Amino acid sequence: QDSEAAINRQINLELYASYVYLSMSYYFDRDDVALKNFAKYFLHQSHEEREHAEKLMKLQNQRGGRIFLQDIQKPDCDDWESGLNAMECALHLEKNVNQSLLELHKLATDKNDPHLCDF
Amino acid sequence: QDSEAAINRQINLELYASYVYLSMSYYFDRDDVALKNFAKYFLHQSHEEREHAEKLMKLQNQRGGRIFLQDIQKPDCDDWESGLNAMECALHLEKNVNQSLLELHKLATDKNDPHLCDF
Amino acid sequence: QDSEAAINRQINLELYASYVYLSMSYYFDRDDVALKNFAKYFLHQSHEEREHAEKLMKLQNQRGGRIFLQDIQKPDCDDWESGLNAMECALHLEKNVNQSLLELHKLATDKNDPHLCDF
Amino acid sequence: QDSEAAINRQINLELYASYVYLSMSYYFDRDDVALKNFAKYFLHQSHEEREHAEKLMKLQNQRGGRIFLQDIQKPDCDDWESGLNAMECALHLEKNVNQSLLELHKLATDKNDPHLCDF
Amino acid sequence: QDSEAAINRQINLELYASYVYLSMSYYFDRDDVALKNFAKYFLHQSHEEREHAEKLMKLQNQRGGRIFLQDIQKPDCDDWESGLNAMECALHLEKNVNQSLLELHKLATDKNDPHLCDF
Amino acid sequence: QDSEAAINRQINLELYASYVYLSMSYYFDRDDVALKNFAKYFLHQSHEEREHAEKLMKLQNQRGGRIFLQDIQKPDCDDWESGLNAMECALHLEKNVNQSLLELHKLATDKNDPHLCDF
Amino acid sequence: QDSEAAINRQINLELYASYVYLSMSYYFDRDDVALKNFAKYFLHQSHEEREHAEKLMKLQNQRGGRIFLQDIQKPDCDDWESGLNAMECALHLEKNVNQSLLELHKLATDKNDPHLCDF
Amino acid sequence: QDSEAAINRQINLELYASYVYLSMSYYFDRDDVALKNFAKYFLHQSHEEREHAEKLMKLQNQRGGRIFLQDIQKPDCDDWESGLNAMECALHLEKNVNQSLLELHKLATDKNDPHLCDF
Repeated sequence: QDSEAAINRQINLELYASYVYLSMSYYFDRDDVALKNFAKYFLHQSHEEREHAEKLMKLQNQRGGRIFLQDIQKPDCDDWESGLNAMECALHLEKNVNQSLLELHKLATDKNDPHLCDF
Repeated sequence: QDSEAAINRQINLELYASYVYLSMSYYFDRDDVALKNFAKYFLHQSHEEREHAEKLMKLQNQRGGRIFLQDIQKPDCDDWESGLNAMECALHLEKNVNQSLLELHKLATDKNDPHLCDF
Repeated sequence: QDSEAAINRQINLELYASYVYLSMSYYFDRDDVALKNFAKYFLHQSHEEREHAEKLMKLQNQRGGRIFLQDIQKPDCDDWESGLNAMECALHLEKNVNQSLLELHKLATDKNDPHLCDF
Repeated sequence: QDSEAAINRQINLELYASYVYLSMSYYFDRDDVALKNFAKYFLHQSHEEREHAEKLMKLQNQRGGRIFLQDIQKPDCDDWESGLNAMECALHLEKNVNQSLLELHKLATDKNDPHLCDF
Repeated sequence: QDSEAAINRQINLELYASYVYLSMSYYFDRDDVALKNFAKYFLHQSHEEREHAEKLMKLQNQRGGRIFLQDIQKPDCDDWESGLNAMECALHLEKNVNQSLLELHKLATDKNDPHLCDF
Repeated sequence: QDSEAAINRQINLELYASYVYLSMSYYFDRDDVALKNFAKYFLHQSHEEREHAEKLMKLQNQRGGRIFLQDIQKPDCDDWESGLNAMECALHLEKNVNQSLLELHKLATDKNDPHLCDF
Repeated sequence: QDSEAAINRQINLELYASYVYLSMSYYFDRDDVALKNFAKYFLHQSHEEREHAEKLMKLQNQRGGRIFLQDIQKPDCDDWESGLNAMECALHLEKNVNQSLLELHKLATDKNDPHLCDF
Repeated sequence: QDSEAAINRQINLELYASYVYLSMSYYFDRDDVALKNFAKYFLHQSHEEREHAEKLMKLQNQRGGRIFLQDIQKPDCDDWESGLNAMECALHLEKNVNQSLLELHKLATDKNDPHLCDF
């Protein structure tokens, strides 16, 4: 039952992902590299991940499990220096949050858990 | 200026992605494999992609470009037969819609276009 | 019990109708034939049909029935070339989606089904 | 310029259509013929037409035109006695409100009016 | 049990009151007597009464009672000719809808009805 | 220019009216005299007046006028002891807030003020 | 059981706090000391406290307790004369409403009350 | 011009405060110490601070200033062990975020800055 570690790691990973999505958003918001259509897309994903991270917290208490929170790490930079480097970063970061959601799911498959099969 | 092909292909790709996200959602909605927490997640992504696909349509008319719509292809199946195979499919499909968004962006970088730099 | 065919055909017909309503909307959105009050009306009907099409999908799983999705056919054109030809098209297309809803209802009348009597 | 008559007639026709859609809705709401999924569909169309009727009123004052209101006629019955007779009635009534919208539009085509071309 | 007459009369009275509130609203909306802050107040009361009129319809079916709809009479004029004459009219009309709500309530007091005591 | 007194008196009168509407609402909310349909109606009017009272405050600063706030007087009782005595009270109190709105309007008529003509 | 006094005092304290937050908001709204970003922050806290004050009223009727309302005292001034003096006032006033919420909670701790432990 | 340090410190302080408000919320959400009315209050403050923290980020780019993000520190515990100790913590933490907002404001007073005077 090492899955509890994967819950709090999935919790802190989406929490981190919205934090990276937030600084990406307000980077394109600076007067200097104004790209309104990108600052809006990244702000929304920031809110989308922050909501999905809380949905998993609620589903944890529904399962009688414990929630341990770690730091939300600093985003790897404050300037992404481009809309195309940040898209590379979000593309790999979106894959990291969805592969880890799949990683934690194959753990609950090998041990049939009717409540951990969701998330 | 082959980018117009990549616009309508990006338009039809997100339109398709929400269509796959919809059948994934209502698959877990069938009384037989009831996984409410998955049918809700896939329904939301279906609405999220359908909205983002229309956002790109609006940004196209803001650019004086033409919008050509193709069929929204049938989802590759009506039963995903698992919550873990569908997660594999969405993980690769989410990567296909975000890599193609990056593909179309490096095309507009090589030809500076101040309006196509967004999307 | 040929009605299941009429369900998936009613599902794919409203799905198609919103797709036609979408291209109609963004046609009047092009800078060239800007008719803001028409692009707004057709965008709303597109969202109205897409919602009503999902309502019927939900009502199908409530009935233990199967949902089979076909392609959403390409709209018959990308340019309607007028606000009055498109109104003819939507008037006949709105009649086609409401007559087929009535067609499927007289099928459930001849075979009393207390759940198929709704839709 | 007989079109002003067609405006107030289109205004009072959608106003009437929502009134018929309302009594249809609360008919299926009576404990006796409870068909929740029909009372909800007709309530929404009642709100949809009442909104669209006010949208045309606003567009009239934008055109400097006069708004004359007539009675909202009594719905042709208080009991539709069936979900299939009411669907016939709404199908023909939906056609009457969309054909008259097309009727008024071919009037503004023969006399180019850049503001009456919308509605 | 003459109260059913007072229900449908209270139903048609609020329905009428929103109809008067609507024409009052769009009167101050005409370019000629533009008083934006009045057209907004009367539009809202029009929506407020139309909602409260439907709330009473729902409460009627909860009571197993019948709903009979009459015409929504034409508003007594299309031009109120002033913001101060219309305020007189709404002040007396608001009193007419709230006194009749009290009239119908003293009828249900004299005959204890635990469901008609609300409205 | 005694109208400023009538502004702050109209401000404090609607502020008071929502305060009376609030205690009326939560009176019918007590387990003892549970009349859910009345506690909901009075809660809404409480929110409706509190909003309309702030709308007049905003319109005052748009006019460069001063806003002086007095106490919101205690509601005349905590128990209305009936749904029919409170309806009498609200009927007269609704008339007091709408007559005073008319009182302040005939003051601005006698002295043409293009901004005080609204409210 | 002196806690009922602390309920109505907590009720009237948040009611007062929103009243102070309202005049603070519309003070910075006057053309003279226009600080839009402050008038918005204080308007929101005014709505936030007014909502939280009603939440406690509802929780009181859930507990079968009585609600006695006092006057909402006049805010200590109509002009705060600065954005920094008002911040001092709100900082101490926010502490007064949260310490009193804690004051009332240690009263319910000393007397175990499973419903008063919330608020 | 040491104020930029106080901006990013105010940004990271509200970001932290919502993070503490979140774990406080879902602590009372655990089946073990279920206090629904507290988990709801702390969840809302978590969303309220997360929004207010982004409002200050937007106001920073409006000022041409730089945004540097630090870690969101781990909340000082995962269990507050009581609803009364957490209220002490939030009372002092709410004072820390509002005193620092006042601290940064007296810095902009001593150096008249017409845009930093808001926040």
